[PDB]
Amino acid sequence: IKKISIEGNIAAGKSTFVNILKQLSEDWEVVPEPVARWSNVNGGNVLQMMYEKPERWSFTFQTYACLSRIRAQLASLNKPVLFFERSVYSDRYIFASNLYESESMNETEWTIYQDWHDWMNNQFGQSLELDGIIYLQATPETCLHRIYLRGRNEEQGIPLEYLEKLHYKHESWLLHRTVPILTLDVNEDFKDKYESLVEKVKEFLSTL
Amino acid sequence: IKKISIEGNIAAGKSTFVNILKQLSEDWEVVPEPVARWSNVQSTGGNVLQMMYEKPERWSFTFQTYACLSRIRAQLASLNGKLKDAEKPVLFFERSVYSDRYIFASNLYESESMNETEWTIYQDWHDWMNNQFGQSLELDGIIYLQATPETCLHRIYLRGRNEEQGIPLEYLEKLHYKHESWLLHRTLVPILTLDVNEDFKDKYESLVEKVKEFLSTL
Ligand SMILES: O=c1ccn([C@@H]2O[C@H](COP(=O)(O)OP(=O)(O)O)[C@@H](O)[C@H]2O)c(=O)[nH]1
Ligand SMILES: O=c1ccn([C@@H]2O[C@H](COP(=O)(O)OP(=O)(O)O)[C@@H](O)[C@H]2O)c(=O)[nH]1
Ligand SMILES: Nc1nc(=O)c2ncn([C@H]3C[C@H](O)[C@@H](CO)O3)c2[nH]1
Ligand SMILES: Nc1nc(=O)c2ncn([C@H]3C[C@H](O)[C@@H](CO)O3)c2[nH]1
Repeated sequence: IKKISIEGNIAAGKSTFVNILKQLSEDWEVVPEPVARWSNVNGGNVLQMMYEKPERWSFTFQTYACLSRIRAQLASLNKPVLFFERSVYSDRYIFASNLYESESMNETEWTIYQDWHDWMNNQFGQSLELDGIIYLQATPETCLHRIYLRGRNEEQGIPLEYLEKLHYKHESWLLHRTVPILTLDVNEDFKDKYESLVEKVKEFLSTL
Repeated sequence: IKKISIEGNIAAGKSTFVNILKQLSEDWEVVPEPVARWSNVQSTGGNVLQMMYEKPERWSFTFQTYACLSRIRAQLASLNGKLKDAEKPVLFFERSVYSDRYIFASNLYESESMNETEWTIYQDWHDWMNNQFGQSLELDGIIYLQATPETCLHRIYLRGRNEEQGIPLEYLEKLHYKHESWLLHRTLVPILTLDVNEDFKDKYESLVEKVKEFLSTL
């Protein structure tokens, strides 16, 4: 199985994109971000607790988000392509890093998280090894507008500064490079105008 | 390699006991609790053990997940690294992923130190880790070092760890209840119970006789 992660800022359009991919081919499945589990752990909405009080709940969320990704991705392993919606890499190097820099995690929480992540990666790194990255790139302002379209209750307080931080981390990782990466511009609505992206995706997969 | 965990209340004498067993035989190795790591957080700074006792409604979940991770890591490392030269090898775990969950974490949830959400996430985390790494660490026996809450309290006082000084008798009683029902009443694997209310630092010969007789059946 060729393993491809779809990376991007919040509301870039990853769920929308991967839904279109799903249907294109019998040989391609998708492992979605398990967001429904994060909003209902009846249960506690930990996604929400993290947004309301990141200093209190970030580590608990991050821990669980990461665990939930690895479970889903390990479980999905059983011309086949598997598209991962995000990855253990963006878990740590985009999101968790940003929480620490932001003082949402303290040094202790951040050490504990990395220790855990290091270890998971040792044990499961070979199997969750990515063959490529599809980067859906949209300006912070576009992602901000898409947050208010989608209208999740948890995400309504999100500062543009937060999105900018996440964006910059994506750019520096995936674009500035400071693994084969295809970068797709998703600033313009693509929900119908997607034919070019798919050919580009198809052409990327064949280089691998 | 027979795997035996040593269970008991806080300051029942597991470290002391484990230090003795370590030295009695070449085929007997121990995996201590990583309390050094919990006291100064670093990867293979912060005192999470202390944070957990000063503010458990804030730090309980963080401690529990870390403690459990560090335990599995320690046990797994000794499994692969120790006892290559032994004829009847036995690896003694100071505590286990079972007491983490069924004594300590359970008790913190029960005491409202973890909320429902924290408790769910921990159980999820614990189930996955146990599935992934559980068959390697499965126990062949438990040695239960039984000491009264009163005795454990005064040993906490004797050992004098700063972090532990605010620990109420009430708290040790709950932990003791959980051990009794888990290991004795079987209302919560071969179990050897050893009464350690009297000092055994220099009268351990017949505790040890008991351990050897216990191991033979396994
Ligand atoms: O071309 C697009 C792509 C996305 N969206 C909307 O933008 C929001 C976020 O897209 P998605 O959930 O796929 O984002 P993700 O967070 O998964 O990247 C949703 O309201 C989509 O319906 C849109 O209107 N046009
Ligand atoms: O027979 C004993 C067993 C223990 N202790 C003391 O009681 C404290 C708690 O023992 P230990 O640290 O081994 O307990 P743990 O928390 O590991 O159970 C330490 O001061 C020990 O020196 C003792 O005086 N005599
Ligand atoms: N803090 C935090 N850490 C992560 O690793 C992470 N991965 C995804 N998310 C957020 C983005 C969307 O709001 C929503 C679904 O993508 O949850 C995360 N938030
Ligand atoms: N909350 C909590 N959960 C655990 O799983 C746990 N395991 C050990 N301990 C505490 C008791 C002793 O102080 C000390 C040394 O064993 O650490 C724990 N405390």
